[PDB]
Amino acid sequence: SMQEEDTFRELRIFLRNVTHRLAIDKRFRVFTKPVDPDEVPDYVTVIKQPMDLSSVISKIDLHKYLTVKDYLRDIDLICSNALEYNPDRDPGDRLIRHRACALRDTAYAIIKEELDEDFEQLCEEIQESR
Ligand SMILES: Cc1nnc2c(NC3CCN(C)CC3)cc(C(=O)N3[C@H]4Cc5ccccc5[C@@H]3CNC4=O)nn12
Repeated sequence: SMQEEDTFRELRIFLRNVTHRLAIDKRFRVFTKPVDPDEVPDYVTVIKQPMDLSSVISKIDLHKYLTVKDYLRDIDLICSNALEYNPDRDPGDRLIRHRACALRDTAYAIIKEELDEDFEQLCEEIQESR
């Protein structure tokens, strides 16, 4: 319905805003663009589902997220990819992991404080009906 399309439009606006706030955070610079195979050569073959904040924006705009839960699955993927690709004790690896965990925690904390749970419930019920 038209009221349902208004719901999903509000969801997209909310998701773009959260994503923009993560993207402008200096700690999350390495998550703002897809990992480049020329700069990180052993990546594209080891990480099956690459995910980053620009690809998240593209997915919002293509109407791929119908709930915050779907959006959070991709935020989780940015974090899980960094943990998987950088598992070593070395500082470089530990720094990416801390930044990935911090990006995930920040997205969840923003949504916990600003997302009305009845708004999410409505999105989930429209999604389940389709
Ligand atoms: C994500 C993600 N997951 N793991 C990594 C990582 N790992 C390092 C850990 C330490 N060892 C020794 C080398 C591999 C490095 C970068 C990274 O420094 N990037 C990425 C993504 C990106 C995006 C926007 C702006 C800057 C960057 C920089 C430069 N080019 C890249 O492709 N990202 N990354």
